[PDB]
Amino acid sequence: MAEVQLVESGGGLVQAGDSLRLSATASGRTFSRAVMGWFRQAPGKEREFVAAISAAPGTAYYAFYADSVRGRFSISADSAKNTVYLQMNSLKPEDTAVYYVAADLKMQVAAYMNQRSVDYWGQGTQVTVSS
Repeated sequence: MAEVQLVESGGGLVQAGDSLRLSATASGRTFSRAVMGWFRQAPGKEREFVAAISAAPGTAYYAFYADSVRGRFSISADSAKNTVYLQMNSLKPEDTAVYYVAADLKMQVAAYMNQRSVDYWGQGTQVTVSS
């Protein structure tokens, strides 16, 4: 498949209870009407799905959240700005991980994403939550 360079930003050291926003864009070649998602991974841990997003009619989007982040995280996107976002609220030490943006080109709508079906990964951005 064609080369695509996804780049995550926003990682940092925060405290339990804080909010932190992550963003992701492509460097050069990008997508249009792709199902985008966030995953996270601590060393030795399995890569975990976090949230997914895909375009709906007009300026609306479909979203889907893992149970681990329901009520706390929100995924959004800006078409013109070629960016996808993950607003993390009420962070806790168990959210500590490297967060990766993902694209799965077979999927048509936002839903649960299997890490093994992902076509493109970013390089990841470390999020560290101290108690």
